[PDB]
Amino acid sequence: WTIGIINRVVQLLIISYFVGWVFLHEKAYQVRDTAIESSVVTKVKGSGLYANRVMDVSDYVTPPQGTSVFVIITKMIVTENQMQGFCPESEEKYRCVSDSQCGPERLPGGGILTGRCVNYSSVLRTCEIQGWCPTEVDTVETPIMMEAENFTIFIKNSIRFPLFNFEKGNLLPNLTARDMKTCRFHPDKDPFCPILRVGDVVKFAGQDFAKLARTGGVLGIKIGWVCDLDKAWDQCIPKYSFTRLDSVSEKSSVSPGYNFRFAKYYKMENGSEYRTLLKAFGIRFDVLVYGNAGKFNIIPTIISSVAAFTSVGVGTVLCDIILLNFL
Amino acid sequence: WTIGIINRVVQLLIISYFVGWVFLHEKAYQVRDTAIESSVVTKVKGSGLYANRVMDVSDYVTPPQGTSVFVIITKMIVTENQMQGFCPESEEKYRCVSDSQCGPERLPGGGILTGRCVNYSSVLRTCEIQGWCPTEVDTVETPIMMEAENFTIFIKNSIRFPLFNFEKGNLLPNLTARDMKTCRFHPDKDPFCPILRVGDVVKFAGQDFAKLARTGGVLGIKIGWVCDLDKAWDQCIPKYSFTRLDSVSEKSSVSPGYNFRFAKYYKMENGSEYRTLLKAFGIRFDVLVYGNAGKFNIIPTIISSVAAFTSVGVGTVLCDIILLNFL
Amino acid sequence: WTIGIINRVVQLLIISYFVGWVFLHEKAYQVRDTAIESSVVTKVKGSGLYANRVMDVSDYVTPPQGTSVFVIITKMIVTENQMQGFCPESEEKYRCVSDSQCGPERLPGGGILTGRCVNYSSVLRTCEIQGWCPTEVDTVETPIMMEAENFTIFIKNSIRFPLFNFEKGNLLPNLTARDMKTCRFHPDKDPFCPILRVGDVVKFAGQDFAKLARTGGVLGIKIGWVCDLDKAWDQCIPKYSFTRLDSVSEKSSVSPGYNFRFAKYYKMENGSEYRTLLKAFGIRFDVLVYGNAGKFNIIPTIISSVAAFTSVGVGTVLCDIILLNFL
Ligand SMILES: COc1cc(C(C)C)c(Oc2cnc(N)nc2N)cc1S(N)(=O)=O
Ligand SMILES: COc1cc(C(C)C)c(Oc2cnc(N)nc2N)cc1S(N)(=O)=O
Ligand SMILES: COc1cc(C(C)C)c(Oc2cnc(N)nc2N)cc1S(N)(=O)=O
Ligand SMILES: *[C@@H]1O[C@H](CO)[C@@H](O)[C@H](O)[C@H]1NC(C)=O
Ligand SMILES: *[C@@H]1O[C@H](CO)[C@@H](O)[C@H](O)[C@H]1NC(C)=O
Ligand SMILES: *[C@@H]1O[C@H](CO)[C@@H](O)[C@H](O)[C@H]1NC(C)=O
Ligand SMILES: *[C@@H]1O[C@H](CO)[C@@H](O)[C@H](O)[C@H]1NC(C)=O
Ligand SMILES: *[C@@H]1O[C@H](CO)[C@@H](O)[C@H](O)[C@H]1NC(C)=O
Ligand SMILES: *[C@@H]1O[C@H](CO)[C@@H](O)[C@H](O)[C@H]1NC(C)=O
Ligand SMILES: [Mg+2]
Ligand SMILES: [Mg+2]
Ligand SMILES: [Mg+2]
Ligand code: NA
Repeated sequence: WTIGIINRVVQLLIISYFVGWVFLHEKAYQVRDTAIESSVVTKVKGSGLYANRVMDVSDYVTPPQGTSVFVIITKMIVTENQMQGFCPESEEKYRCVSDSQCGPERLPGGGILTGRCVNYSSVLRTCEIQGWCPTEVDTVETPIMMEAENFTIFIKNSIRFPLFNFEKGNLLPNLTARDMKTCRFHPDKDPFCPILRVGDVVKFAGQDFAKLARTGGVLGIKIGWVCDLDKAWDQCIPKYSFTRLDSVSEKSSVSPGYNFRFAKYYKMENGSEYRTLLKAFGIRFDVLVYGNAGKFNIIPTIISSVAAFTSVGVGTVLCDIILLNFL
Repeated sequence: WTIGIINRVVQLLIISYFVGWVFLHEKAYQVRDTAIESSVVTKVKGSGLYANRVMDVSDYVTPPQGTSVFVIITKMIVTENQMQGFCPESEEKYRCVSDSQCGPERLPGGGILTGRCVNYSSVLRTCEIQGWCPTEVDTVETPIMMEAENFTIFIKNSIRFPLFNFEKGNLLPNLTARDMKTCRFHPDKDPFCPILRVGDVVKFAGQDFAKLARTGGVLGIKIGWVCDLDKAWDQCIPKYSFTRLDSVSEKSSVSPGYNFRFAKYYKMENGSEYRTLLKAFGIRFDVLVYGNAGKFNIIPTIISSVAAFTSVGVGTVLCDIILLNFL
Repeated sequence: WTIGIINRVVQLLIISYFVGWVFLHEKAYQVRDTAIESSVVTKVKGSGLYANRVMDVSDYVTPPQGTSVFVIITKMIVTENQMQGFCPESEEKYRCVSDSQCGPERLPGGGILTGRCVNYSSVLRTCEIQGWCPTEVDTVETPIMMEAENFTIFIKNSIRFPLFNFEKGNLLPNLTARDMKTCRFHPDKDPFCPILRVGDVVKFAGQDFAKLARTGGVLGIKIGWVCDLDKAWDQCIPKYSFTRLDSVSEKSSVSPGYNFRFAKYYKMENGSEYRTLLKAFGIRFDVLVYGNAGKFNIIPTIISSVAAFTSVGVGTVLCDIILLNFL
């Protein structure tokens, strides 16, 4: 019967359409490159106020080179004019009653204990230590640079897909509403402006500057390079996203936030040495570049095609058995 | 007719050859690892002259650890002995006529404005600012360290393909014409010597040292690790390439080059604090490691094979219809 | 004969089992993501002794931010109070007999030669140089901070597979025997504790602290994220490994170990400038994050399936020919 080949042919057509849409969707005809070779250069603009002193970019940004990971310092704890000597440490966990409990077996990873149980103050007696005296007092409260909210991070980024040798940057003037310098990134109003506001990146991360600034944190400015290299070059476009990477699990057991120490090293006119020890809290920024590019290639196209052919060839036989048996 | 199976068999053979060469070419029988786990350690050698002072590696290289991204400083702008205070800023964009136009709404991302319109000089009246005084004057011209051309970057690089747990380095003495220390990288005369000359990397990048040095720039020393792990180990060889990553698009709207500030922090015998503010221009180097390794594996070999079988099985039927119909 | 379809059917079943186990093993039904987007933050705890001075984290860790690559300084060579001037260099390779052999053509990549052959000491006459005087003497022996063995590296790591948008961290309290702070990483007794002991990482690397400390070295703390995202989330677990990346090939020709210089910059009450030049040896740590995630996906499942179907369809025909011919 000719209805055998009309039923057949119709069968073939419908099944072929399903399969074809599925494969063409996922671009299974494409080899993919996922090893994006990115380079990132950043610049911070702004000046803040702290105590009775002004902080400029050289004061609160570290490292100064503009690497993919940098810190804006928002709050700091100063221990000025330390000198090598012996002094009672200030952290309660060094508490003692006798010099018997200041031996080497106590806090083995801690400081260098001299062995003397000495009176730090009238209310607390701690083991004495040799090292930078006086010891740090990391249990006070200090101001935070509010002006950090109005600082700007300018993110130059140049990427290359090496499989296809396709290199492009995120400085796209034909894709920004405003001139390069005047523009600021809004995920909707200007998604390709490379100048981000610190408070913005804080808010897209969905976190509060006051709290973050105080305790420190790690924000990720993610640069994504999903591209179809079958398509025109003007279509390989970077999409920015924002997240808080020091995300706070409910369990905790470790102090959240971000802080690190470093010293400004001075030497006396006398000759002896003395430093200013700084415990710094601020927002670390991690520009995380992702990308993946697809291109037509003879081998994945052939493999995808053969897969389609055979899959339909079986689909019509099983559809014939299900139809003929009618259940 | 036996000519049916001679025509058939010949058909089969030719088509099979085409397909086989295509698949064997792309090594479709291989699973590929593209997540190269690289570690890079660099060392700069050389000394330059600047003003009436000598710069050695500790003076002009930053950071000193030898990371994958480091800067050779070729020109710098010194603002010596800054102190916290009030002074007219020097940048014309702060110009004012009355203190009415030095309110907070002016240059909100700029410095900390005191509110006074003051006479910086007799020809320019700018808003006064609180901060490091005197302000910077970033519109002058200074010399550049020419000797930077004769500096050398020694690039130790150790990579590992984790899918295959295949780790190798780029220090290959059996692959260099000269002893390790005496050798210098030439893309032809010695493509595996890990000691590169700064001016060389500048020239392979195709850019002029004088200009670059003056304005700063970002060069990429790309280490490529394309390897067939089916093949012998002696064949996993690194290939170096060189490119300028701060490439200059015609549109511009942002100053090209590379510069960053940082301060040397001093404290008076009196007690007050004072810094030397340095605006640094130089060549940043970005060692960008790429690699991808192939290996035979049962699954991609089976999939590739099945693809070949079916593709020929259809190719001979369609060749039979085209031949039989003769058009 | 019904034995034709019993032999057939049995054939089909056995071959189908072989193929099915092979494909299901390699999870060929999965698309794989190998572009792990990781962020690493590290903290060092401990204090060491060096000469008659104490070193704390700000003194011996660099950079202080806690990046994926940081150095614990174990031994250092101090050249105190350098000043710009002219002096005979101390390295024997500058040896001369007359000022004729101190011209510009000698050691062109070396220092700035003045041109005078001068008597450094009574036993050695070297070319004079302009630069930081006195010159460095990098041929002496100094102590090493032994307490570095009892220091701890705490490795916070947050990863994201962007293809599947699957983000997880290595801080897993339900996976550690001990509270987060008290725990220490043992590859068996606690493989998910993020606090590693320096001497531990040295020993898992299989190297001796005394020797390493003295000469410097590069250790890699590898964080591996092999995960089946078909499987439950609690199964995406990080596995740590440890290796020495400045591995010593037998050929050598370059000094092993790890060292870098940097200067502490001071200025006189007089006004002139003078630095302390430090040649630092220590253990650099490279947290190298790898990961690869698999997930079921319609396209690789279809391709794998079709491959299986056709492979069995041919396997039974060739098994029929081998059986029928009986050899
Ligand atoms: C410091 O200079 C740079 C540096 C970079 C890299 C190194 C991040 C850069 O990346 C691009 C280069 N080319 C285009 N089309 N887009 C880019 N995003 C642009 C400049 S530039 N010319 O100053 O603005
Ligand atoms: C600082 O020391 C290093 C460091 C590295 C890594 C960390 C970059 C190194 O990488 C190799 C190690 N092994 C081989 N075969 N090739 C390499 N390229 C070699 C030395 S070394 N032994 O001083 O020259
Ligand atoms: C500095 O703070 C951080 C930072 C990070 C990243 C930036 C490395 C971090 O990574 C995780 C975040 N969330 C989970 N579940 N696991 C993690 N490993 C945890 C903390 S935290 N909350 O202080 O301990
Ligand atoms: C580390 O601390 C232990 C005490 O817990 C001590 O016995 C050991 O000697 C220390 N290691 C070094 C190298 O000092
Ligand atoms: C140098 O002088 C300071 C006080 O000005 C003193 O505390 C210190 O001990 C002196 N240095 C030496 C080595 O005596
Ligand atoms: C940022 O600048 C605007 C002026 O453009 C000002 O109104 C605002 O208060 C500033 N933000 C902070 C946190 O000071
Ligand atoms: C310290 O002395 C300098 C001049 O030598 C002076 O300008 C400065 O104001 C003094 N510091 C204080 C706190 O008075
Ligand atoms: C580099 O050294 C050579 C001598 O080997 C010298 O002729 C040349 O002038 C030097 N280059 C520069 C820029 O000084
Ligand atoms: C400053 O004084 C030191 C000695 O205290 C001297 O060596 C140096 O030359 C002086 N500086 C100048 C510029 O004379
Ligand atoms: Mg403390
Ligand atoms: Mg300025
Ligand atoms: Mg030397
Ligand atoms: Na197939």
